[PDB]
Amino acid sequence: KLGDICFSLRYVPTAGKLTVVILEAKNLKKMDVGGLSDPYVKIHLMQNGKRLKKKKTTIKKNTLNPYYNESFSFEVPFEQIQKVQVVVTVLDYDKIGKNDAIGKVFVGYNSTGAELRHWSDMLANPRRPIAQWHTLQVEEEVDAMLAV
Ligand SMILES: [Ca+2]
Ligand SMILES: [Ca+2]
Repeated sequence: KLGDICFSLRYVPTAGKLTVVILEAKNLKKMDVGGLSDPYVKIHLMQNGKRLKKKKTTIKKNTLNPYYNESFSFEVPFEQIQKVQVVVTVLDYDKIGKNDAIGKVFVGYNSTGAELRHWSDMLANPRRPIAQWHTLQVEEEVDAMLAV
């Protein structure tokens, strides 16, 4: 498995500002042989399949069920909040070597089910934040979904 990461959402149309708040990851896969992991979360703002912004949170050295509660801000127009998708990706850090991909979640157009409901709930609450548990899925499949 990959695990599950909880993150919040908060759109402000009055100003046209998108907000993504990282909360915590759990059941994260072990990337270190017989050891722990160093998973962190990242956020990417894509336009119906077009990379626009890239963000990353702190790194929880040696762990698999760490907390974050980080607040990120984006600049998405009230007319784009529906055409954009916030992708929450969790990657494992490895000092020198490259960072392994634990998994990644996505919310927005291409999204569906609990993911689409969250993004929609966000727009429904253009003032109050929306937190929910997002189960990290295979990044490759995730990228395949965004691809039309
Ligand atoms: Ca590793
Ligand atoms: Ca590691």
